Amino acid sequence: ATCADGRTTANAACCVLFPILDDIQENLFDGAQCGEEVHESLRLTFHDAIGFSPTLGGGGADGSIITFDTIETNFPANAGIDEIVSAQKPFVAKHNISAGDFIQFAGAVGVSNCPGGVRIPFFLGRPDAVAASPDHLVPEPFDSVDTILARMGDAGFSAVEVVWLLASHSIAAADKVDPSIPGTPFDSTPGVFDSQFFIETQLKGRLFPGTPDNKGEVQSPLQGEIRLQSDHLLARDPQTACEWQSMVNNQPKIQNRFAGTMSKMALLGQDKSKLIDCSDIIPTPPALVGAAHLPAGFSLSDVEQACAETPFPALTADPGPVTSVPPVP
Ligand code: HEM
Ligand SMILES: [Ca+2]
Ligand SMILES: [Ca+2]
Repeated sequence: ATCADGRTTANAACCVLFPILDDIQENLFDGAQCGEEVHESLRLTFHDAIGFSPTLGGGGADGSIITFDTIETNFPANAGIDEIVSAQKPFVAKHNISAGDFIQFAGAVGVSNCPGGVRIPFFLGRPDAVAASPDHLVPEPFDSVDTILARMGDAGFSAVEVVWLLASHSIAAADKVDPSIPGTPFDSTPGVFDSQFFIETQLKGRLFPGTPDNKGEVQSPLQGEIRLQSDHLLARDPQTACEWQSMVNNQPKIQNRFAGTMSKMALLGQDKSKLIDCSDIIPTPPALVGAAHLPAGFSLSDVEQACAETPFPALTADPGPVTSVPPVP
């Protein structure tokens, strides 16, 4: 099919997405960058979608976190997402797609801006939300590992799928976990979609990067990096440790599994056979930059081995003294 300006796509319904693509790239993502708006939009995809349970209810990836923002942004687990919900709302208002489609589309376009990123399949046609999500369906970083896995399982994800979706923490920071240091990232390369998250969470903790008594946070290996309690434990739990370790220096697997599992997340509450394939709209991401490494001054003896079947791979360290990671602007 050929769209209004001559750009093409397999399914013509998808032509609606070209001016939306252009508008969010310029006016949401600061000129197609992998920065804070892309990171918040990616988080939003999960907080919208995971509000789904075959028994507890919720419409899943239905745009409810925007349509019913006054309800959902008041759930404690949604702290900090009000900003991106406010930023996206006028795009939904202006443009010609459901809030469900818009959230997942913005997250996919966002990921494609990040060096190392992957094109996440995108389907169009989600109906409008019927009702606010129930509260208590979004995992919290202070939840037990088995609780997080059971919650994700109830929505349809295996434990290894949860590991793959957490590749998102490779381009991610926290503003509310420790509000003394907002914008502190979960890995040393929040602008690069890469394996450093899976490496750096496996290091022995050393220090709190800000204050010491924040719920859902544990010690970080690096100044200027924050570590969630949930990620710390998922990196070490028998259900997930070996899969977590398997991501290290495995860019193609991180890309392939993130894409396929985000597509599945993006379809929670929906039926792929009742939607239109618009995957060809998503831009080609930039090449990965950098290579898998231990942080400066670390060695393999600083890794806490938790995978019972295979040892953690040796990785070179960056040269020099240890360093601080700058916050996400
Ligand atoms: C599996 C359980 C998960 C837990 C416990 C968890 C927890 C968190 C927390 C506590 C934050 C910091 C929010 C803040 O204080 O600003 C965060 C940020 C983020 N999360 Fe996760 N998350 C989970 C899964 C996911 C998934 C499946 C995605 C997939 C899209 C995701 C994407 C993100 C992103 C991109 C950010 C960065 C937000 C920003 O930079 O401001 N998370 N997550
Ligand atoms: Ca929802
Ligand atoms: Ca990264």
